[PDB]
Amino acid sequence: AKKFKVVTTFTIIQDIAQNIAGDVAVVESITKPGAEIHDYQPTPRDIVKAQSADLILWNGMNLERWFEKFFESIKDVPSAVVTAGITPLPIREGPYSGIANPHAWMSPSNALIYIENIRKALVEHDPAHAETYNRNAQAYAEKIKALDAPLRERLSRIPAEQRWLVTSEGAFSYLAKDYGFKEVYLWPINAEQQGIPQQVRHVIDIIRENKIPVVFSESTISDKPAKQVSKETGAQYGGVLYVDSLSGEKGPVPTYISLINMTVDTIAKGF
Ligand SMILES: [Fe+3]
Repeated sequence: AKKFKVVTTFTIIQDIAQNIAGDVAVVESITKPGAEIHDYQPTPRDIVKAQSADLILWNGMNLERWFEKFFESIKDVPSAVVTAGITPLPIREGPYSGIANPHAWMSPSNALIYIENIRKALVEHDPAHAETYNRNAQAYAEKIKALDAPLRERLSRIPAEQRWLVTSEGAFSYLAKDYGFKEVYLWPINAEQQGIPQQVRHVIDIIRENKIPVVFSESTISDKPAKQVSKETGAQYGGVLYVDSLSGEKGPVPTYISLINMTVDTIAKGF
């Protein structure tokens, strides 16, 4: 029959929700793999897609600067914020200083809270399949819990004072806290903004003082600033990390678990 339909704002939530839904519901993302999610510009096709859903999931913590305006065009579709109950880390500098850092899913322990909020919403709005959602959610939570040991072991060759995570967007604060990294970034959160040219200068100073070997970019933004930082410092360009989007289904990062694993693997490789 016509399955229960879930529409999410972006792809990370889509993949977590589809694991809870199983074959009982269809989960689709508004944004496409690779697309920039903070300042995404919704289209009329997106309105129809969201309006066709039985349930809409979004991150909150003002990740989707577009969502609240967009949702005003949607009628009679329930929504749920999937970061309910997560304690935010605040943005530390720049024009969004003090706002929640929205990238909470980069902590796998936070992902357990994402999972519970999505399970609750699915059970509430599709009670006919509650037993499947509950079974799937507990099974998926166990797979997330099983990542912690291999993740920490993968990063264990890097001594503490050397654990510096230099990226483009400061999107990794929750992962960095979880695994004991100090964070440096070229801009605090994706946005149209000033201060990136002069922040590139400051990051160049921090790398030299701390002999940081590697700097990274991310899959939905330009690698040019991080590549420039590598050329003006003694640091390697360690490649592309994944945070704001999955890849395509055939790509290297088709799932949330693969995103966490590949990002940690890529960091580890860089040292
Ligand atoms: Fe981001």
